[PDB]
Amino acid sequence: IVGGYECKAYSQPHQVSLNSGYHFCGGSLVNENWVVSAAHCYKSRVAVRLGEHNIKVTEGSEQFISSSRVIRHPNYSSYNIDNDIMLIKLSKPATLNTYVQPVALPSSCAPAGTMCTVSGWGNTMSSTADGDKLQCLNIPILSYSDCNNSYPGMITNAMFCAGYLEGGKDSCQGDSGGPVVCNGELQGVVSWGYGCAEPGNPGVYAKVCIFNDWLTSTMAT
Ligand SMILES: [Ca+2]
Repeated sequence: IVGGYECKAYSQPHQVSLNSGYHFCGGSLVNENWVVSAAHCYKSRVAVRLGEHNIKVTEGSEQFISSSRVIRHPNYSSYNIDNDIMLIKLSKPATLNTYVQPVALPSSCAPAGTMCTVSGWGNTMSSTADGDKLQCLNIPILSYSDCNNSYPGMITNAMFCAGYLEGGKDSCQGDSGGPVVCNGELQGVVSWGYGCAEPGNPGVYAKVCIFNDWLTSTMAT
């Protein structure tokens, strides 16, 4: 997260860290048994770290749970990072408490202008922001016109841009798979962008609201 601030500890209880020897992606707990992440964050097996704030220090609020199923969306296509969404099933249910709480899926899609929050332990591109401590950033959803203008013909029905065309504030490498919460529900998954916080290159996120049927279907299976 570039241009953001350190989140109040545990203010994003759905935020998880995907670990395979080190932190490589974010994710969002959507219930006691499932985590929503990006398909480009795929790995046959991953460690899901919940209840984290400082991923480098043991705080006692953590729960480390290994995945038992990792399912990339069937229409995921890496060449254009389309349908970049993935479900991770926990081998054992997470214990819901003060530090671990699921985020609700969207009842409907959020329109351009909606102010949301994105968080993660990714690159901060700043000597002041400590990526080891969960970073938070408020970003507004951009209009399709501005999104497509930034990346001509590269925006699909499964994507939306959020952030500032002026640069300085955006998600980044390491935040991938993480959440974009708008008014309490999960509208996006950190997916891609040219660089980070670069003028004219806003963040692109997987549009969670159109994946409800697949999400609920799969989690029941
Ligand atoms: Ca920790």
